[PDB]
Amino acid sequence: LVPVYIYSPEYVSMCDSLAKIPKRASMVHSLIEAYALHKQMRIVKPKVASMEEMATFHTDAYLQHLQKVSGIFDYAAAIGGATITAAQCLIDGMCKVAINWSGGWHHAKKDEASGFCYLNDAVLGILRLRRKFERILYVDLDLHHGDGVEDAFSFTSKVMTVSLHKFSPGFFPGTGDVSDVGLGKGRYYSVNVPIQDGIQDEKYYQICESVLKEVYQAFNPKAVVLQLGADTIAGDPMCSFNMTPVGIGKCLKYILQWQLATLILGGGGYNLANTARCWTYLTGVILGKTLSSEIPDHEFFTAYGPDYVLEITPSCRPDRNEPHRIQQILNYIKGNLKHVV
Ligand SMILES: N[C@H](Cc1cccc(Cl)c1)C(=O)N1CCN(C(=O)c2cc(F)ccc2F)CC1
Ligand SMILES: [K+]
Ligand SMILES: [K+]
Ligand SMILES: [Zn+2]
Repeated sequence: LVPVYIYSPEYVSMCDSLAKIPKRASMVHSLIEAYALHKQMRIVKPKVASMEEMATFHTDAYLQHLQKVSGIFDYAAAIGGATITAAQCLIDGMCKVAINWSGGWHHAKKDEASGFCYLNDAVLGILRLRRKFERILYVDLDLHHGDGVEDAFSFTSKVMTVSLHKFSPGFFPGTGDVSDVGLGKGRYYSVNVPIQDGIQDEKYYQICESVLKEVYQAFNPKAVVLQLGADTIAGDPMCSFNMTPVGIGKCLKYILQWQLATLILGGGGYNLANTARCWTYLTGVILGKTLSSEIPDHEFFTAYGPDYVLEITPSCRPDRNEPHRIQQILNYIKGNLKHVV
């Protein structure tokens, strides 16, 4: 079917006022619009999340605390609502792929905010999907460990979380080692792929394809939630991984072959123009459309200078991922997946 694109000018204007990502939502939407990708998609207005929908995960006391600390409660309800709307379109069979580039706030816990995440829209989207889909696979390709999502579903074998992230001393949130596998009946239903700085497209895709192939066979998912934070992209202030959207695009294309109901989320990404270049290219991957290298003129054309191209170039830095450590990591995951049925 035609992909669902979660959008309204009110939703974009609200997300533009977010702290460390000013005007990022407008930049992403206007680049997608400049490439005429919105014409190939079903524009769906996001509904604002009600107190009850947010309370499917968050405590009433924390939600009430969020109201008192606010305009953060309104941003939270709007983003959580946009993710719930994408899950609803998927539930209703309106589409096979539903996109909310302004979501993916993966660090937020039941009764505590963290890492700039005040509400876990991903958890809220997974819960709505569980209304029709028996098993959900959450895949997190953001530079950071999706700890809030993993923690939310740590006890259950009904939702499997897979996170590929930088895992190094003093690197936030500090969690997600290969030995972190969930608890109780959910033991071995949490997968963590610790990665070092300087990773490039080919090695990242080989790691990701290798884990997902094993995960898909052991878990047999009925729906997917995919978090695609652009903070892994070369040139990001995070200054860790050395990826391009071509590498992430391959992970995305591999997952799309499953032909399962897929909920697409954004995430981190502080180089604003590179984030928009990434998510625009990725929207082209979903639509199976190849984009012209030249950025078309639009409201934010000047932000793409001095090359004005969609392609991203890796930086001059070493790949700190030793081939023997990667195989030790993959072998340990294969050992864990022997307990997944
Ligand atoms: N993917 C995450 C969270 C996210 C998800 C969706 C959209 C956005 Cl815009 C951001 C991320 O990009 N972070 C959180 C952690 N970071 C921090 O500086 C940091 C923040 C803290 F509260 C404490 C210590 C820290 F070190 C770096 C930025
Ligand atoms: K991740
Ligand atoms: K789990
Ligand atoms: Zn991140």
